[PDB]
Amino acid sequence: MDKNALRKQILQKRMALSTIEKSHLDQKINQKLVAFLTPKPCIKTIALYEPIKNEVTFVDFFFEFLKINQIRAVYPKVISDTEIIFIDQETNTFEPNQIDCFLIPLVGFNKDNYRLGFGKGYYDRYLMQLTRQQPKIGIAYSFQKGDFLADPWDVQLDLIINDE
Ligand SMILES: Nc1ncnc2c1ncn2[C@@H]1O[C@H](COP(=O)(O)OP(=O)(O)O)[C@@H](O)[C@H]1O
Ligand SMILES: [Mg+2]
Repeated sequence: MDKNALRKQILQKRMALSTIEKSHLDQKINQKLVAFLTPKPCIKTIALYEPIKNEVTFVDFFFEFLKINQIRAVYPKVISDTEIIFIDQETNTFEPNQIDCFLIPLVGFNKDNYRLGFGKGYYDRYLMQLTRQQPKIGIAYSFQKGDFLADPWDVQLDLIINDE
């Protein structure tokens, strides 16, 4: 129930995934991503992230999809203990509303699509700046569902794409 406690739980479970099991779960999920973006050609700049503690991985055929449809990928970079910004491969910084879609990493999400991160709350602060109704999409493994209650500052997220 408690955020901190829930983090620890899920965190331990995700670090148990088999190298083969995980690669399969990631395949199902990446396929959905491609399925999600196909009928949305107005998404030309998209925010991704660099998989860290056994987070869902973006695979090769996903990056090929973006490459072939000319969809630019931007990644997060921290500047302070509270601020995060996004940049493209050539280190060019993209403002919040220059991005059309956000694939957000997470440790947990509940039934109302709220998400749980590592605590600093970078995304809660950042996502609050969006003014173009950009989809806010959490990326996760089915078992990352958890029963915690959202705090007043938590940005809700439009959807949670997982292995199902
Ligand atoms: N928009 C905001 N303005 C000021 N502080 C914020 C804002 N959003 C989040 N925070 C702070 O960031 C921290 C995020 O905590 P929490 O939501 O539990 O983390 P996480 O999103 O990583 O699971 C909280 O201490 C909260 O007060
Ligand atoms: Mg939060």
